Amino acid sequence: RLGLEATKEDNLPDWYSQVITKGEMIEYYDVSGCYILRHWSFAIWKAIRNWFDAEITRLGVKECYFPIFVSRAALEREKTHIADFAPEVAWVTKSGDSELAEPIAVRPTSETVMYPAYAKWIQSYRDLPIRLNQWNNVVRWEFKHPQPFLRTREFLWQEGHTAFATQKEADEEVLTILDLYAKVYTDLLAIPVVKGRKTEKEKFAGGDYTTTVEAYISASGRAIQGATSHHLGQNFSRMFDIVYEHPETKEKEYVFQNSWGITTRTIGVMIMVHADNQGLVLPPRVACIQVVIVPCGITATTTDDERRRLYESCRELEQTFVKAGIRCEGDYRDNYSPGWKYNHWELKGVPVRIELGFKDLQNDQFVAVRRDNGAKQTIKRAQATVEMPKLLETIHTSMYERAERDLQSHTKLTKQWAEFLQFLETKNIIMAPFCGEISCEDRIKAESAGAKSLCIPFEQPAKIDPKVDKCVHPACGRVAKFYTLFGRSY
Amino acid sequence: LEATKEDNLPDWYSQVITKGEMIEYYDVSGCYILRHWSFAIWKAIRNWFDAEITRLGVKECYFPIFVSRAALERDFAPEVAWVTKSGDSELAEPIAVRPTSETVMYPAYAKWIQSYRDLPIRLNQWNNVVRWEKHPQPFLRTREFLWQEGHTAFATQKEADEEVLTILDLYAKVYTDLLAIPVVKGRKTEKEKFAGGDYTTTVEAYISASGRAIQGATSHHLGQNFSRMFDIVYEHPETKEKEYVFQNSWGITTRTIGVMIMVHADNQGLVLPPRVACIQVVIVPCGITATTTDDERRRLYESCRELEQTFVKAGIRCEGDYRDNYSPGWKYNHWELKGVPVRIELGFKDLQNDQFVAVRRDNGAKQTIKRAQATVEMPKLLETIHTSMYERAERDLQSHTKLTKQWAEFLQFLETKNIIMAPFCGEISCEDRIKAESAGAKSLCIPFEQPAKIDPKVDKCVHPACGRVAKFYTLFGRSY
Ligand SMILES: O=C(C[C@H]1NCCC[C@@H]1O)Cn1cnc2cc(Br)c(Cl)cc2c1=O
Ligand SMILES: O=C(C[C@H]1NCCC[C@@H]1O)Cn1cnc2cc(Br)c(Cl)cc2c1=O
Ligand SMILES: [Cl-]
Ligand SMILES: [Cl-]
Ligand SMILES: [Cl-]
Ligand SMILES: [Zn+2]
Ligand SMILES: [Zn+2]
Repeated sequence: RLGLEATKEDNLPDWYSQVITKGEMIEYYDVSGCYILRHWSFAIWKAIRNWFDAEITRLGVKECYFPIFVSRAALEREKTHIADFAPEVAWVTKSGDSELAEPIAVRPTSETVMYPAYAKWIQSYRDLPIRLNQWNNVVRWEFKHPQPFLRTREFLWQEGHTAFATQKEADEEVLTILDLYAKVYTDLLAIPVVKGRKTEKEKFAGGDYTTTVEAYISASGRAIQGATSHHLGQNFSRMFDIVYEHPETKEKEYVFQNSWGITTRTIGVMIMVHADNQGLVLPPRVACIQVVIVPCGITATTTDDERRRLYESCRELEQTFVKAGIRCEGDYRDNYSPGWKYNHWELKGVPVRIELGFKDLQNDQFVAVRRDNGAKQTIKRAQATVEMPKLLETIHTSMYERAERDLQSHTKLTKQWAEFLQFLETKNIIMAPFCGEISCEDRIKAESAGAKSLCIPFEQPAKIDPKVDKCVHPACGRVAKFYTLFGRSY
Repeated sequence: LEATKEDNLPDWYSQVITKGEMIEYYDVSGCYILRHWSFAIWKAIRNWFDAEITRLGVKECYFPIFVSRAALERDFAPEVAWVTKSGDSELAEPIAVRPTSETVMYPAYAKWIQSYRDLPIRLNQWNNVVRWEKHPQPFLRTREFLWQEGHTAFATQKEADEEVLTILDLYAKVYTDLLAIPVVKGRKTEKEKFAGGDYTTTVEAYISASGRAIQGATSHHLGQNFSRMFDIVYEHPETKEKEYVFQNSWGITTRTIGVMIMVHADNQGLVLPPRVACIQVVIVPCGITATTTDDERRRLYESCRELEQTFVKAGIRCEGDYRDNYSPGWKYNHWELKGVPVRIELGFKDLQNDQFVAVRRDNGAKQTIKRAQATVEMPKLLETIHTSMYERAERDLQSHTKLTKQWAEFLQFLETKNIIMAPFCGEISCEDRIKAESAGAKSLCIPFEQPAKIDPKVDKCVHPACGRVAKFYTLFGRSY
């Protein structure tokens, strides 16, 4: 029965709403900007969270929890960014019917609370480094048009905050966290990305520099930051008097800080990239169910003893899949036809469906069907334990390389501004030589109406030969500092 | 440690949670920073329970932190935090920070249950709620706190009842098997039960320093009350009479940690139950004789590293302390304060005789183990520690639960700092009079394991103003 009524290419938003609802991944909510994560998508987040947490604790980071409320003073004292952020802050100002003396803010991030804590907690050189992480929820009252995973007012993330004695420690951590974020996207979500440094405009305002992983959703034609990992350097230490006495040098020494974060926006990217016109398509490594066994060949008058015999062999296959470490469940609901179940689990996006009927068990075998391809492969029951991991391996690769192919089909390089704007009009992203200065990024953005910097990619396409190369914008005559990636932004 | 449990309980509690690196104070009242050392106790409880209820068929989801006014108001009302402005721009309708999630998840349950085919719904959340509720205290009276709230809907009341009991069994197992704290399973009286429910089961535990009892977790049977409120119904297949589902909800909060502090922490700081301690064993290398020798520094640190490595690989959570800028005794006191179940003192004579001394945080008892037997004695040891803690608490609690049918000794026992099983009518009127004329004592639970069977030919409720035949024996005490 249930099915997608729209298509990715013609009506992307209604397609997206149909895939997150009929994929049982989201329920809408009477508070705007906020969405119910039903269990089918929360398991995606749970896999991402668990994987990344295991990584950063193996690294020596530790898990903590600061309160959801922040003082007006914690917030505004020594402002990180008066910026244009203060409007986006959710303010509690009444208990029941009693208004409170000073109002308290729901956290948008925890710098202004965790940095005073670090100032207390570091009274000597011996107390360093501090590597603390929280898995928490934040609220940003963002005046834009909201969407389930991509622009939400409350969302889950993890924020890691770190303080070291040396800048070398801090630099290397920034890159180790970025490698793990990159792994979240490629190895778990089968999504390709570009590692880079934000330009001076797009960097976190308070940081020394800001690294990032950036991805592209081509169906929409827009690019999106997938995760970031900042090097604050000494800015916040000097702000918050996070100091120790140098063991040799008698003089006060400020610590070197990093912060890094990744949000549930990841899941939205996963949809936009991998979900097709029949519904969701889950990367095998985050799917709550990797393999679903639908017992087939049950007619309106299949008998309870026949039904039970088949159900029982299905549970035995499901069990030897669990014991092989792969996440398999069987669907034994009696008020649903085999075909109804095929369509159900297709909408839900399970990498593999197993059709096992009476004719299959009589030949001691089964059929496996890929959610991405529709490709069917008959496996002898014996080879199950060895064939099914290969398959799930294969499925990931196909999902990934397909996605990367699309990304490379939507990355065009030019040194000429006209070819830049042609490429941008044709719905893709452009590596071009950029002076790096903020004014020129502004002129570029205005004059593509718009196109923002994405990152200065780590893998540069070529080294700028200064005898020739000038920044792609004709109004600045600055020689090109590097290749930068520009595109229309989310 | 500067104060003591026996004489000044509150400032002892404050010194135990501060010098234990568990809590950092915060400029919003009611709210406290869970540092990593206490957050790990929560994480152990969280993971143990989540695995259990996941094995049971419950599934994890996450609903928003915000409820807007309409969702909510469909009697606690003073205690609700209201967002009403973004920045300096006032918002049209104000939204409440969730204090519990019934008013949000139950409309969703009505929308998602379009047929009988859709049952049961078994969903759990690990989330933060705020109830702007006195004189606050870090794990016992917090305005923002962590918990898990699970909400479930079935077709029959039998499923729902049996689940209530299974979850209560799991909470008691949290308290006894993980936190080594004894508890009593029971039913709240109609006065103390969850207002919207049919009934409320509970586990209660005893803190002897205070002489007071505290509710450790709950598991409610909402019956058909909330289904009827929010129209969670299905078509009866036979005659299509709208049928209301039977609902339960259950919860457990970070109050556990506070209970575990107050039950088990002594005058030297925390002492963590082995099954929740982030570090079960900490290795302190001894005898570094301050530049008496330097090459040996790495040699000793290295033998400590292979012992820690074989403890990890044996499944024992062991970390070693190889920091050079701290006195050995400083490390002893540090890990005593933080409550690490076992300290290993390992020196040069120890490494030369192929052994180590492990000393229990609860006992102070010292026991020298040959490295050969290490992987085998150390699990036993930690098993041994848990039992001694639990039985210790058990001893204490049962030396302080008194049975009576007479109000005079009820009120004497209540002066002597313990909790009383007495015959009770069950009425709300009479419970109110009991608390008022005991100043004060509330019902705790009607225990499942009853002390003797009520003979209605004689037994009357212990309060002299109600002459009702006693409905049952219940447990009363002074409580948080
Ligand atoms: O949130 C950040 C910076 C970093 N915080 C720690 C986790 C990783 C993260 O990149 C950027 N940022 C973004 N949005 C914000 C919104 C508001 Br409102 C405020 Cl006050 C502040 C901020 C703000 O600082
Ligand atoms: O929160 C509860 C009832 C149950 N909710 C689901 C998880 C288990 C839990 O016992 C009781 N309770 C307690 N304190 C409250 C405080 C406020 Br404020 C509000 Cl609005 C409501 C409540 C409220 O309903
Ligand atoms: Cl977001
Ligand atoms: Cl930013
Ligand atoms: Cl509490
Ligand atoms: Zn330029
Ligand atoms: Zn009575």
